[PDB]
Amino acid sequence: NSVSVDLPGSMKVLVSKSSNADGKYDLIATVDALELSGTSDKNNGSGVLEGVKADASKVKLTISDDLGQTTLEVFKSDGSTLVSKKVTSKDKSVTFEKFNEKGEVSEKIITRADGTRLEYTGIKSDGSGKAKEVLKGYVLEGTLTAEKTTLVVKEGTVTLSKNISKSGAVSVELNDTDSSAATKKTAAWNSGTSTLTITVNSKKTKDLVFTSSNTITVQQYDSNGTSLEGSAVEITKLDEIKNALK
Repeated sequence: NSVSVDLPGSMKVLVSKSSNADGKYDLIATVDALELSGTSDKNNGSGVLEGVKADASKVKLTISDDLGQTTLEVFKSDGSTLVSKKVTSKDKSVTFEKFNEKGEVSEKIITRADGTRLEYTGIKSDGSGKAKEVLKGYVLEGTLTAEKTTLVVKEGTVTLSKNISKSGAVSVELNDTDSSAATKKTAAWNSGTSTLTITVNSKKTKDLVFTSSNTITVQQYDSNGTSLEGSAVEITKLDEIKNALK
């Protein structure tokens, strides 16, 4: 009788074919063996369903009115304090949070639509913590504060810092403690093209592009230091990034 509705977050909800005397629709779903049920004033599969884990934790699935977003929450057995929350947004990106006993977020894992991830762990009450960015083929590691995420790669005396601000803006900087003017790397950041240009001995040597696809590419300049040569190469492993910093 009911109608199966496909949901963000690899879930399904069954909605009754017709409404009850109050005009409301019955909803049922099964999420990892847990039976959830609810009632809704819409007919499309949107609304709230509830159930319990085997350990008595409360579970709530909230489906937005237009089916674009789902939120799967686990609470303590009294339903008061959050334990975890998984939000699948309409781009199919996912935010997964764990909470401590005061309902404060202690872990946040963001999975972008392309599968790359930001992993924030050991989050404290000031919003500081440890940070990792999980890319295709490699991981970047660093820290989180309420101002920015800073991911760091070191090679020789060079430190490359990729910053993701609280607003999401990317900026990259390079600092080299080599004081020899012949070998010291410096770099300039172009926000318009998300490109870091490295210079050595007053000549541009390479462009590192931090793409909207969450990749990094590297392209060398000619010996003239003015024209790019060849074509940009996508970084596939951490060892590659280090090579570009030599």
